[PDB]
Amino acid sequence: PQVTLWQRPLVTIKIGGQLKEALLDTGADDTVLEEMSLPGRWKPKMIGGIGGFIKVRQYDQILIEICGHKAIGTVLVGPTPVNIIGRNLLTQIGMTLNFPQVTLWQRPLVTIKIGGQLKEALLDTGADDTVLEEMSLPGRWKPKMIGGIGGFIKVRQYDQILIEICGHKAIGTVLVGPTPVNIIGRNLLTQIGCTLNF
Repeated sequence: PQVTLWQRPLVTIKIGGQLKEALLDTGADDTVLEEMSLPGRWKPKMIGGIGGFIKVRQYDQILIEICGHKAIGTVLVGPTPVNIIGRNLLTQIGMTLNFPQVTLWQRPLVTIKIGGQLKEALLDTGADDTVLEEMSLPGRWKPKMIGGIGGFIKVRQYDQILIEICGHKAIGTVLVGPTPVNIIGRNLLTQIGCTLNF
């Protein structure tokens, strides 16, 4: 299956005898699921995201059937606003990004040129918007609140901003604010023709 990014890349998973929908998220190292009944021993853990950190219960060796393919790995269960399948499981079902082809054994980073500055950013299929750490961008901008794993953040919204992603030009809305990592979301990914394959 090859999926485009005009809509959130949602997939049906079966975990612990239960059926759920989850997001194929190349920007997440870990798999994080909403509170659910899982059998076995676990360990408390803390994970960071936009908005901050959340405490999760970690389970190892959990079998998950993602879109009909089986995979075994670590799954985090916690207060996520969405069920996220991270790179730990994505590599197992052979998922790749194509825009070049990129496997997910390492974070999918690219160099972008924006506002005359060079930065590295993460190709993030789980993000609807593009969010960059604080930087010098010209023009008028509007305050906006975006939520994420740790909660929400106020960002400045700039529209019609030119970005050159891995040598591809794209124009769109760019959010500037307190992100821990520069994220290139679906609003720009669909412009450089990014597809997900598994």
